[PDB]
Amino acid sequence: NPESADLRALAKHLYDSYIKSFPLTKAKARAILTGKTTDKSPFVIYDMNSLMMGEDKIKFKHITPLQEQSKEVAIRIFQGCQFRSVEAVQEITEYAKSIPGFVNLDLNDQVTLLKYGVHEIIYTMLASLMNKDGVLISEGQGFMTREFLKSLRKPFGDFMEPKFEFAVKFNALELDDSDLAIFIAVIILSGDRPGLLNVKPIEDIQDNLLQALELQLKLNHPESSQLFAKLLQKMTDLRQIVTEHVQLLQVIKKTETDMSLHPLLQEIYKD
Ligand SMILES: CCCCCN1C(=O)C(=O)c2cc(SCCc3ccc(C(=O)O)cc3)ccc21
Ligand SMILES: [Cl-]
Repeated sequence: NPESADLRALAKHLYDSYIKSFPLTKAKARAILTGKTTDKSPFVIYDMNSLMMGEDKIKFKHITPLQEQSKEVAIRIFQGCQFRSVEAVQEITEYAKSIPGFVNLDLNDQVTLLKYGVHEIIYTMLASLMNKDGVLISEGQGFMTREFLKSLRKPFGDFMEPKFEFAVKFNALELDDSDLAIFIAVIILSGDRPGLLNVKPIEDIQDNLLQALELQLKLNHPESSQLFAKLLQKMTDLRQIVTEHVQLLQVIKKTETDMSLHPLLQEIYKD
């Protein structure tokens, strides 16, 4: 069909830019997590002992020097959790520029779409690095168990749990990276974001993106019926984790007044 080819060439385009923008794809994460072993076998951190024992191999050097070794383990892990967020935002930003028409919208809308969109995308991509037992870290060289993160000092202990809760339900849909590329594009171009000056051009692109996603899911998963509707229904789960993420940030801000934030997050954190 002549009109379907525009959507599939659009899917091929977003898939191509997805691979170019994100080094940690779901396919590589799944290769490490299944028992294909030898070279890509990760080191596992399950308790405070293995953590110090793995700092030789875990590359825990990416912790901010101003607020690094002096702080307790619970704050440091939170610091590394936020350091993987600046990297995702940078990559989502580079990814957003490749979505056709995005760079042609108003600048203020572009900043608005990224300010509210990156967090919903982060937890979507974080699910690719997760199973029921833990999450990949250090570019797949490490694996931090869900049990150990859950055991951290409060409220940092119950901060990774809602992401693990979302990952197990989201990973049940069995989407690959070709589907996630289009879905991530749909999340960016939401016309219902607060402060959008011109909403109509944003909705026009998301129509085209949703058309591409529905056709992509029908061809890549022909046996899974209503995968389109069930995938769109899981953003209600994505806005909830976001809303409790903003709730523990203001708690940490007044509990840990001596803790810095990366300027990219401090600007995103304004709601
Ligand atoms: C994939 C898209 C962006 C994800 C951003 N991101 C979160 O938002 C989040 O909550 C979270 C939680 C962890 S787990 C504990 C933190 C941690 C991080 C890195 C290392 C390391 O040494 O590599 C060690 C520990 C990791 C990444 C996270
Ligand atoms: Cl990252």
